[PDB]
Amino acid sequence: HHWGYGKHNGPEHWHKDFPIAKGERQSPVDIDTHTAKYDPSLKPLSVSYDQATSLRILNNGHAFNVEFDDSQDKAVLKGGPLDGTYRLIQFHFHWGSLDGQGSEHTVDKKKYAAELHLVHWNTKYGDFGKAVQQPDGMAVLGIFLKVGSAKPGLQKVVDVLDSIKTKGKSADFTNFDPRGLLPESLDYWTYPGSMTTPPLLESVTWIVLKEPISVSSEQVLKFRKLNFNGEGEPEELMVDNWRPAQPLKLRQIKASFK
Ligand SMILES: [Zn+2]
Repeated sequence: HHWGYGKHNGPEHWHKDFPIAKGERQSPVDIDTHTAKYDPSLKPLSVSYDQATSLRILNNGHAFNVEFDDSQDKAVLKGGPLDGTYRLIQFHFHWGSLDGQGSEHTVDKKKYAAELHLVHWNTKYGDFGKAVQQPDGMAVLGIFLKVGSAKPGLQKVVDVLDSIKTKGKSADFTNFDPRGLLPESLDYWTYPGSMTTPPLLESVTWIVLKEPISVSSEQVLKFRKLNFNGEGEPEELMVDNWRPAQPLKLRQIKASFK
């Protein structure tokens, strides 16, 4: 068919259809905390999600996406490394088959159980399709998940996963508040990178939060019960849907904090 995360269609194969896979600004990366430098000129992040309008949750065969209404400025990210206004369009996760793997970014080679991506696009380009073709078209807010206490703000997501078990299934998901997925601190690392899935476009300002959120073993277990396959197809559990760390290539990772 096309791309995925298995032995036969996974990250080692992506470069054949998407040669930018071997480019100069690919993501994810390892964040070396000893080499990242505090940038005193970086602003605090402004996460403005009060008017966020969620719509729908969709199993797309790679992950699940929670989609938002991005027709107007309702949920936006501004400040930090960003110029202008980036609209929230969707969030999704990457996760592992085991608690010691699943994040895309790593911190001093440490892998987290999962990683949340809140995906935003630059309103100066008018729509998301145009924005993804621009070097400053996207901003993705990345948050690590470790296994611990349950995250109450995640539970409505966990609750609905039974209803979108297989690829192509969707469900109504209105009135979800993405603010409940955030850790306390908005300290972050930032670097220029790419989409971590095909088409791997080099169009993302990455903003990765220093503080992970804690989720429960039961919560991540339910993510692992999803399927990559469509209904009526042989079951393949949706696990290990992460790309490993890519060469930094002399990009610099900046820290918002001392
Ligand atoms: Zn992602």
